[PDB]
Amino acid sequence: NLPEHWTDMNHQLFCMVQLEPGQSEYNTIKDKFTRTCSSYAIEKIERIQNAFLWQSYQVKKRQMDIKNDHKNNERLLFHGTDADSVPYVNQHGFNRSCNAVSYGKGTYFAVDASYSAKDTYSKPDSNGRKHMYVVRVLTGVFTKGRAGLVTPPPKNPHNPTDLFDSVTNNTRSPKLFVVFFDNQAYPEYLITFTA
Amino acid sequence: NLPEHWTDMNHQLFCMVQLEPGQSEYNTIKDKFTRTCSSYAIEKIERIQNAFLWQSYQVKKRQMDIKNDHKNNERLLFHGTDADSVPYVNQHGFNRSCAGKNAVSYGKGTYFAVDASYSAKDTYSKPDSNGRKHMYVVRVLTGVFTKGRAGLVTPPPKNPHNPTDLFDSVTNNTRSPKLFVVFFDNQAYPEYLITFTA
Ligand SMILES: O=C1N=NC(=O)c2cc(OCc3cccs3)ccc21
Repeated sequence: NLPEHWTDMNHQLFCMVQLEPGQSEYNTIKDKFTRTCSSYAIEKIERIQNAFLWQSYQVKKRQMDIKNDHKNNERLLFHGTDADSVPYVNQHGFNRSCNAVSYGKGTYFAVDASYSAKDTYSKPDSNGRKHMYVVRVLTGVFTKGRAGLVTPPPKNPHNPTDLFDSVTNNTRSPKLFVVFFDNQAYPEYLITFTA
Repeated sequence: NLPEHWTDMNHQLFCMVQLEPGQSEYNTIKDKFTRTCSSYAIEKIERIQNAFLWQSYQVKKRQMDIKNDHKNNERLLFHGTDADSVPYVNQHGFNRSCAGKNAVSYGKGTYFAVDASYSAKDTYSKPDSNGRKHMYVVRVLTGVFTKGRAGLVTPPPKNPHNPTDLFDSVTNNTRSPKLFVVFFDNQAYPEYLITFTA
C-alpha cells in the first residue's frame, strides 16, 4: 500500500529519490527546515522510499490508532546524524542500540531543525556536509521522561504493561521526543546541508 | 490475518488459552520439552493469542521470506525467564534492552535455545516463590545466520564492503547451533508459555 507521491521503483523495494527544487513537495520540506535553519545552505533533499520500513511503520500506526481510540498519534520531527550512519538509517531506520540520553535510552527526535543542526548530532563530514532526517514519529500519548528508562513508563502502575507511547522533556511545550521501539519512526526525507 | 483455530477473543486483542493434555497441540509441545527436560513436570501449557505481536511478526516473516527467497527462515525455540518478566513478554514480546549478559555471549540481544534443557536452567527460568519455572516456546526468524561475537549490537554484515546488508541472526556454532541471538523487535513471537516444576 505504497504512498501515491512516491515515484515508480521498477519493482525494487528501496530507493532514495532526489526532489526537484521549486516543486510543492521540496518547497514544503524546505519550509519546515528554514523555519529555524534559514542561515544554512541546502544542497539537496531526498525522499526515502523504503517499502519494508514503511510497511512495518504503517502496521504500528494502525495498532496505535486502535489502542488510543483516535488518530493524532503522528508528528513530523527532525533527527541529525553523522554521514557514516546515513546508509544504515536509510535501509534499517532508527536503532536505540546504536550523545545525551537524559530522558531515556531510546532514539531522540527534535521539534526544531535548529536543535538537530548542532554539530554534535548532524556531524559535518570531511567536506563540511551535514545530514538531517525529517521523520514521521508515532509519539501517541506521552509523558515526561527520565534518565535510565528502557521503555516508556506505565500510564497507571496498577496496570504496569499498559505504556505511554513516547516520552518528552516537557509535556506542556515539548522540544524533543524519545521512542523505544523499532518501526515507531519512518525516515521520510534526508536533507544534505552546510553551515 | 489471525489464525482460524485461535479462540474468539470478542474484539479483545489478547488472551492466554489453557491447552488440554491429549490434544495434538498440547502433546507436541510436551514432547518437544520432555525430549531434554524429562526430569521436570509440566503444570500447564498456555497458547498466547496476541493480535498486535502476531501482526508485526508476520509482516517481518513475509519480508524475510521475500528477501531470502526459499530459506526456512523460522525455527521453534525456547526462552526461559523469571515470573516478573512474564506479563511484559505476554503483552509486548522480547525486548533486547532488558536482556541479561549471557554466560557465553555471542552479542547483545535476546537469546533463544534449541534445547528446552538450556532454558530450564535456574539462571534463565528462575523458580518463583511457589517453585514454578516459566519457559516460552517461540517462533523465531533465524533467517541466514553466522557465528556471533560478544561485541555485536546488530547481526554482522554478510560482506565487509557492504556494511548495511546484514545476517538475520547469529548462533554459537553454524555446524551445530544450540542458541540464536536476535537484535530487532518483532523477530520472535511468544507462542506458548510452559509452567513447570521439579
Ligand atoms: O537530532 C538528534 N540526533 N541525535 C540525537 O541523539 C539527538 C538527541 C537530542 O536530544 C538529546 C538531549 C538533549 C537534552 C537532554 S537529552 C536531540 C536531537 C538529536
